[PDB]
Amino acid sequence: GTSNRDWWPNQLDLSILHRHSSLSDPMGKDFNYAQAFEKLDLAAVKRDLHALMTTSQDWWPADFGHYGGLFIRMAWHSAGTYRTADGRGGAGEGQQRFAPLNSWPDNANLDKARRLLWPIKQKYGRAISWADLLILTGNVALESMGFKTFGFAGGRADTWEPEDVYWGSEKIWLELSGGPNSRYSGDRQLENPLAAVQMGLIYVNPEGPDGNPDPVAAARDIRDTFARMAMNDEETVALIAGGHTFGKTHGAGPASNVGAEPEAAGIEAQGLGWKSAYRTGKGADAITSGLEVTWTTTPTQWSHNFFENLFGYEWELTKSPAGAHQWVAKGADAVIPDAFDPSKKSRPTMLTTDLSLRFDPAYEKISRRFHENPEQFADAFARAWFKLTHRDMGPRARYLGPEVPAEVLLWQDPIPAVDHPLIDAADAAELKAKVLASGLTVSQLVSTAWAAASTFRGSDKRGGANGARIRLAPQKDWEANQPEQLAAVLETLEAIRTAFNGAQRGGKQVSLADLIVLAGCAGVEQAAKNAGHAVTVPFAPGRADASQEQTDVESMAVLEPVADGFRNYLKGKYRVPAEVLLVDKAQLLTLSAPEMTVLLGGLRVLGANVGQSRHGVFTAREQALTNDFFVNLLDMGTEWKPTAADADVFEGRDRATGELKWTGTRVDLVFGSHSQLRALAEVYGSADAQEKFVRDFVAVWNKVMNLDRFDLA
Amino acid sequence: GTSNRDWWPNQLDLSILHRHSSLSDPMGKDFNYAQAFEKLDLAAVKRDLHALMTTSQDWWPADFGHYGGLFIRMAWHSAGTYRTADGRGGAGEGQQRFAPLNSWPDNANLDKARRLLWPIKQKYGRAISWADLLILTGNVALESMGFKTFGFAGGRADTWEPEDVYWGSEKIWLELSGGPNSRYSGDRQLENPLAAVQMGLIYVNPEGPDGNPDPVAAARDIRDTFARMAMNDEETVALIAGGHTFGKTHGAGPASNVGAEPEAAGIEAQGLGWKSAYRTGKGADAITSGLEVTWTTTPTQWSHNFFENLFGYEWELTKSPAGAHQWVAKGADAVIPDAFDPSKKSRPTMLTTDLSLRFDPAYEKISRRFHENPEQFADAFARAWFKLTHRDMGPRARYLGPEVPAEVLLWQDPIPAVDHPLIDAADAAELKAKVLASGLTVSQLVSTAWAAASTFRGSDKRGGANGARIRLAPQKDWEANQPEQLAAVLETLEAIRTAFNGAQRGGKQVSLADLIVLAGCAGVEQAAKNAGHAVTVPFAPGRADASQEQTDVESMAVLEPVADGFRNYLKGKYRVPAEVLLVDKAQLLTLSAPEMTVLLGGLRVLGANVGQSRHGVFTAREQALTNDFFVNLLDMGTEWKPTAADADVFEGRDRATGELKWTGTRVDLVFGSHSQLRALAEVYGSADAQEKFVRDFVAVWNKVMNLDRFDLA
Ligand code: HEM
Ligand code: HEM
Ligand code: NA
Ligand code: NA
Repeated sequence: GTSNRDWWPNQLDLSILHRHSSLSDPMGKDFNYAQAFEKLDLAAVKRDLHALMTTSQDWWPADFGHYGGLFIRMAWHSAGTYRTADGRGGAGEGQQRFAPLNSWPDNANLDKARRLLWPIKQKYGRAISWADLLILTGNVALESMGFKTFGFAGGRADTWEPEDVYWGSEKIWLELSGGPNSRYSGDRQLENPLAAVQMGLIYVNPEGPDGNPDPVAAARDIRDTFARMAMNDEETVALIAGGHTFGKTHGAGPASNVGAEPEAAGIEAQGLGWKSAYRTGKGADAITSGLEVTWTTTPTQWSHNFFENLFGYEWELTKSPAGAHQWVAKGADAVIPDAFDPSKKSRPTMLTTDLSLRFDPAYEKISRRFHENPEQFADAFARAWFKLTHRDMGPRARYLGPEVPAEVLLWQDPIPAVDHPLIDAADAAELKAKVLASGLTVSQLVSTAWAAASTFRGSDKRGGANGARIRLAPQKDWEANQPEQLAAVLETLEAIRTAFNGAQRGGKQVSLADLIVLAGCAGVEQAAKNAGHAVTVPFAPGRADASQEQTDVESMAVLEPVADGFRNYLKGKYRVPAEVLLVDKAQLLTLSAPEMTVLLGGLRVLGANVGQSRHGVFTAREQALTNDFFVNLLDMGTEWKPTAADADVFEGRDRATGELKWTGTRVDLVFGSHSQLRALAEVYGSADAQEKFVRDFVAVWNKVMNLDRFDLA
Repeated sequence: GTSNRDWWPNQLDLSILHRHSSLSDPMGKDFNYAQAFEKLDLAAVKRDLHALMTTSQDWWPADFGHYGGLFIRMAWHSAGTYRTADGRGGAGEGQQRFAPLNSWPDNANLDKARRLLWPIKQKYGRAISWADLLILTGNVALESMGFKTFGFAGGRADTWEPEDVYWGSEKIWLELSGGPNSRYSGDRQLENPLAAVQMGLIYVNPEGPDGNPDPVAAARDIRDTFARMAMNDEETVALIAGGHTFGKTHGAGPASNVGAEPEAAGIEAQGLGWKSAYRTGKGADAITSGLEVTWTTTPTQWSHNFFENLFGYEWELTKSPAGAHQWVAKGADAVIPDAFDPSKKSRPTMLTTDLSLRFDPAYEKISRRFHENPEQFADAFARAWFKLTHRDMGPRARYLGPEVPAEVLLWQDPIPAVDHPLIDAADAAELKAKVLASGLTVSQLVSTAWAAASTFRGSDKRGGANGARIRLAPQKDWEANQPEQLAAVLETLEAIRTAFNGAQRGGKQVSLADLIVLAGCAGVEQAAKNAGHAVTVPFAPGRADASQEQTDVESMAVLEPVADGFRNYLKGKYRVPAEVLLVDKAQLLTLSAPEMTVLLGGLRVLGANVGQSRHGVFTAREQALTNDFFVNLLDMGTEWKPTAADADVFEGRDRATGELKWTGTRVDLVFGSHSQLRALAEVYGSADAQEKFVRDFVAVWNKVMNLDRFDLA
């Protein structure tokens, strides 16, 4: 059936903002997964998982009698989709079980891994999510094989449909670079926000870049994609060499034997795929990647044999039984055990990308250090595996259960504990009055709190106003944050703060994080007053102030808004139209279309635009909270045309007189163009809507202010 | 951005069932449009709309100084998308304002018509929906031009996104038939459920079939598409001649002048389209369809001049200024006024399709009657216009406001008023106990009530258990309803009914509609009992029993379930896969994916299958309400293969022994295959799920039982 997408493939898609409704969710609207999990007997789950490790099923027999390797790969692929650019992907939503990730080529036969866990999932039911279970199974596999983990946190709630993520534009699985939808240009520059070299791969190609088996050039791709997953060189070497301490690859025959991936398979395959016509199709005969490598002499036990082999042999380029490039140790004895035949052994083998750890000069130094100092290796890999599998979980307040590590890590963007009484309602009213008496404007107050709060993204739950990181590097210098104006607001709030705190008894004090947000509430209340309305804006104290030392400047860089339609800001030219960038930002903020609508209409009349631009300021009473934006946008007495100078700025003129009334951007005008957005603007631009507009605005404002407040969850 | 639909274009689409969530609705969750509308000053709206008719706006000047014809066309197109095969389309949701209908070529310049309404929509806000307003505006246009309408009901609540409708498979607007995606086959047989000849047309081509200007052959396409919109020959002639009493068509120059439709237009167009480069692009120079016909000597006043002209002249083929085929009376004087120049007149003209009303033999008899007796014409047209514009509104209980016609029309599937006291909670318990003591089985009870209630479709709100039409023709003979079995159940319930009613004092009695539902509730309660659980199934009395005289048998035919996955029933072979037909039935029932899941898994183990098929009956305790369907479907100990005899029936065998355990259809096994549905099945198949399964079953059961109960709204 022909769809709207077919007729108008370039129209904006809003259904990303209405994903994950109560309609698709089988659990009741008050189901709280954290509460369910906190009562789970996690020790009992771990016992079952230990028992599963050596309980081989005949439809997918365990290599070496132990599913540990398979489960470690499973959990690493669960986490391995993460991109620091947008926070999307990662293990935190258990998206490995839905399309498209369940059917990516690099996830081949992880459908079998997930099926092996159904009896445990079924036993514990709602008290352990798939998302948590995948990770927990990875940890138990490590532990079962003699590797002490750093810890584990539960709390990843299950999801019920695919996440809308941009995974690239290629229309061919695994397409090599330089095609019509190439993700590479220039000197092998991978397009943001992508973090994989080919469509359907986790990070890199194990044969080498575009299949060329050059470990030096493969190292460049490893370093770039791991960095785009938040990992440095030390973590990268620890993760790859730690993971390939275990298990094996699967390439026993030609890949042509493997049939349809799970989304393409017949109904009778009951959710599984990649059924293989090669011999038994499984076990000794398994084909997954097409490579046939077993790294160590004890593939079901933690050892130091990875780096012994990597350094201890010279390597020769060979081909697996499926035809894939791989390496074999020159002159070695047959020391590597077979997965199924006790009487067979083979020579040590490596992937191209394992050799990168020796032949890239920076990796080589780290690899050598880990070879000479195996305790450092073990500790780095323990830390890196915890980071891998928790990087998208957000603040530590979300972490549940008895195995959470007490050590606070830099990457968690930590927020100090609050150890003093919080301001009360009377103190808040006092501080708001101070703020409004300082001479700070509506615009200033609203802009600052928006700047502080709107860094949040729900994809990985980073950002938000807690921590008062707007006063630190790098946020204080972001162009969207108007650094000179920002500094003058923070100076004035800091003096208010110091005066208030210096007057208190007991240990009562307000943080700057809380004051920034309360000040913005005061600005919204003053704006309402300016429009003739009595409005109280909710405020929840309890934020604390992070230090510079608790704020990794390079990791914060990915939170910078280079496009923020809510401040009519675009830092440069993008190929994606500005209204598409708006919808993307609304999605990261967790807003619906109605919420995005109301929020933007309000912010325009409150003076939140960067640079005091007039674009979209469709009111004669700036800094008053009204629905003027909508009423004026929708006035058919105004005719709109793109300007001569810039086709993304428009002038609105009186259709009768030709007089200039307004200017606007695409972000502004899209609310008068797009037929779903226009229908929302009409609600808010009606004669009976001023109250509804104010109430709805205050609600979304408060929502944004509280995005990161998982301490109150 | 490559999507899942790109990689797997034939996978089942569930997002149809999660449309219209609370996420996308700008109105609060307690907004009740009926309550809003009941306090609208309807008379005031109609005054504003009357004034509008003659208040020309320079961006779309009114023909003849009067927008009445434009508004008539607007409201006819709003209603004219309706199809009786599925109930989809129609004016009841205001979908003309969304894609794709806002941009259909037959909807050209209706965007201007909707924009002329915004000031009124704005004035009255949420108290009149767009959906009601479009229709009301057509009524006021009629009335302002001297035509007495039959009535008007409000209550069509607005929607906030496009409806998912199959409008055809063609990939080119207006594609002539016989293409690669032809909607015709055989001897010009149009595919169900479509009701238009070309993609983007309301019903037929005004030039004739695929542009052949033969009025005789055009009449066959009129008859077929009107019939697919539930109109007979009398109603069709009345509607066409009545609508073409007014206004004109627009074809002043070549169609190449006309630019992008609204969804393709630039952002500066602010939701309008079809901008024309022909001269002024509007008014005297307007181009819409490309035809240039003005039917009567008084295009702004009700008259009988359509038929005077049609019969009074002999007609000759000519071409409009855009090159379209049309007809002119060459022997006539210049008697037809120009729309903008008071000094110009022209000859009478007609469309091909207008001439069908004289040259088709069955039409000609009716047109002749209406010519000779224009009072009969006026009355047929008023009745047909009311039917046209209310056909999708559902039961009369939904009709709001002061202009509802008191006459009860057979097409409305009327339900008699209830004039007696209703049974109370103790009476319901007594009746449940009597039903269960009769010997009627859980399976009988469940199946009967499912059969009675599951005719409902939310597309046009027809069907459901109110009326007890399951005892009447044609429902009592539908093969899905198991007519011999059903008759035995209805006999037993009827005797229970007569006994209970004969024992009452003071007028209290129960309807058979209510008893059929209540007996079903007893069956569900007994099934829960059989599983070891005491539950009470909610029941709301107040249904009444319709007679055979109040039931149009021919109109009921479209409600026959020919595919009902909930009873594992397919009346024949279809090219559409059975699981697709399940999701389509779930959508018509207003079910979300979780509701569909729970409901189907319960009905399987209750014995609701047609013919007591064992397909999907994955339980050893049939007639007990358990989660067995899910537990057994998901058991990896069972392996599934298509049968040799039928590739859509599957055998489930023990993986170890080969012992035959179960059989299923695609409808059953989709729940173990599809990655979203299987995630749902897992919830209800988990060890902690027995309570949740029974509670969710009872809720969805009760939902289905109450679908048509707009008397309790
Ligand atoms: C440069 C990055 C990486 C590359 C290119 C890569 C490549 C692969 C390939 C091709 C396989 C074989 C799949 C099969 O045929 O069954 C595999 C297996 C595996 N990888 Fe990696 N790997 C990477 C990083 C990781 C990381 C970070 C971890 C975990 C910390 C990991 C742990 C595993 C383990 C445990 C297996 C064995 C699976 C089994 O025993 O069934 N690898 N790797
Ligand atoms: C066989 C069915 C019909 C055909 C093929 C048809 C065709 C058309 C065409 C091609 C136009 C010209 C559009 C334009 O160029 O502006 C139009 C105009 C119109 N039609 Fe129909 N029509 C049909 C049935 C109806 C019915 C059922 C009604 C209402 C009861 C209706 C009422 C009107 C009115 C009022 C106009 C004039 C619009 C104006 O004044 O701007 N028609 N018709
Ligand atoms: Na994420
Ligand atoms: Na409908």
